[PDB]
Amino acid sequence: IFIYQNNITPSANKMIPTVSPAIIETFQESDLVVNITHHELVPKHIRLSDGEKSQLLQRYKLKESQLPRIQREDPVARYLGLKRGQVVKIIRRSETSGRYASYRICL
DNA sequence: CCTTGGCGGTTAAAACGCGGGGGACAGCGCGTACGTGCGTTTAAGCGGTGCTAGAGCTGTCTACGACCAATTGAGCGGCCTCGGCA
Repeated sequence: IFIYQNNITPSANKMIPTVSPAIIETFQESDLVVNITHHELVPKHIRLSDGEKSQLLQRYKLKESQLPRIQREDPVARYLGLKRGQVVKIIRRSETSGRYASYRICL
């Protein structure tokens, strides 16, 4: 996890995916002053394991490409270091049923 | 929502000042072997007929290989067949 101070030049931004299978995640120091997951409007995200994911897809008989999506640069996906193909489970408050579990898959 | 007018951001290296430290430029000392103007005597050099002929200069003659014109054969590229490595 690489925290920088002011900016990251676009030329230097191409040096990040060239260092695989190790993963590098960059963050601007401003963006971390507040932990956004403590906000009222952000419900608790929990990444599903590979076994739980497979069990989920069979229950709904669905292709991976049919789930709702979250972009990789989304703030909560970056916070969790989500990689392509991984699913988050989102349990959020509902005024009609009380509790409701929503699933999203990361692009 | 998309593509130009001028503007930061994008590298290999030199715009090298300038800190360090020494190879080596030009003047100066000494110092020796070689070095030309003048001197001698010479052996070849410049200019003249005398003699004798080789082949250039210029002339016309006789002549054999190329020009541009119709034939036509071999090398090469595009189809088309044959064949063993994967």
